[PDB]
Amino acid sequence: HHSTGENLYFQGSEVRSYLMEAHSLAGQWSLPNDRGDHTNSEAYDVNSVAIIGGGTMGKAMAICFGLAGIETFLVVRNEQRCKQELEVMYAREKSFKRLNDKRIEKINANLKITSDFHKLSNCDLIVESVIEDMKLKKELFANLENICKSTCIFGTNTSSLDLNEISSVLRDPSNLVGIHFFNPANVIRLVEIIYGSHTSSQAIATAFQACESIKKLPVLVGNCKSFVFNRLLHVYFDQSQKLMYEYGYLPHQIDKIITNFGFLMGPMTVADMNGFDVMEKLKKENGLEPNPIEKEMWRLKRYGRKTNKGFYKYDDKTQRKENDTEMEQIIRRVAKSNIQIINDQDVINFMLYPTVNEGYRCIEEGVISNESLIDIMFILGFGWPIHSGGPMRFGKTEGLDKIANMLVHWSSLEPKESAYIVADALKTAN
Ligand SMILES: [Zn+2]
Repeated sequence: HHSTGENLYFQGSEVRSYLMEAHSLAGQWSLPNDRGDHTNSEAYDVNSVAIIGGGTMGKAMAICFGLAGIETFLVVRNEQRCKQELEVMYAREKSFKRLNDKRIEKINANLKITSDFHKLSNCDLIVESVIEDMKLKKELFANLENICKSTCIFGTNTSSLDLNEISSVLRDPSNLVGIHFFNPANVIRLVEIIYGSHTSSQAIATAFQACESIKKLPVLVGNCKSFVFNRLLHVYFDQSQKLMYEYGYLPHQIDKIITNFGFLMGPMTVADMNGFDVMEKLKKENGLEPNPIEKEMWRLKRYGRKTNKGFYKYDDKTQRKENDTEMEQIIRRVAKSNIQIINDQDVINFMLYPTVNEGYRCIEEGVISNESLIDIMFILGFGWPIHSGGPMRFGKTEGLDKIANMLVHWSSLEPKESAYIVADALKTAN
């Protein structure tokens, strides 16, 4: 989960994230019922960390801890392949300006690659990022218990396995917690701290403080919220596509409006980054139906950066983004729409209002709590129309009333599109 840039769509720019993060209450965490909270929970200091597994997430997490000046062991099967893979990663990240030689120097002075466990006995936090094999994970933690100090918090980045199974094998199952970083990890600050049924307040506090010390922004949740992000993403992005085929907007125009609003990157830019084949492979699983722009683009196998052409074009040298004339022909070639879009503000509303509504849809369906969703979106830098203090500036609006009205009005002109059907939880919060 989260390993293919799904949350880049929602990542705020440095400034917008600066301004939006202040409104998250996620630091004020509580476990369910009477299990403990941030007022009554002791955090052990994290002076030393271990990340088990040298895959993409393993490497990305180890980089994050190393960058902060924390002694980090990266425990892998093949130390030599690992150092090689890490070099490719360093080079790719610099090319995106996510890292530079000075920060790589700091990582390297703190990062120790190894395949030996008896190096870990003084580690305060160990996060497993191995293959999704229940028996392997069980034995690995069962293994670490009788070699690590009793204060050691065990993290697992598992997506497909049940956190309680894995704990079901420690003598002390209270120190196992789920920890999800988000790709790309030098860009997205959000981290999910996922509690099991037995996860202790200490484990929670220790993980929280650890993430904070590495300049990440943790949130406490009862399960992984990938489903939520996917749902938000698909609504956001479908709207974004309508701007191209129903209206005459070109990728750089949409993306410019989005980045002007304060997002780090526009949707077409992000889709190219992530590989637009991902979207095709999705409908290849439950076909279909592909919209005019997708239909034609997938034919031409324009998948983004990996195919050097996508919504943009990427020249061969330093792989630099440039506008593409063939893409515009596809756009021009496809009157239309009763819904009015005349200016930049309407463009933003067309994209963001239906995304906000889908969040409320997730809330009322029990997929996510109201508080979790809102803290997450502030942390991402996306923002929210409403916060704990009441109405919140969200573009050229505040609160939910104009949003609710615009959605019902859009539902009038297009009553078949679910994206405009207002949720009861939205009406409620309004
Ligand atoms: Zn997750």
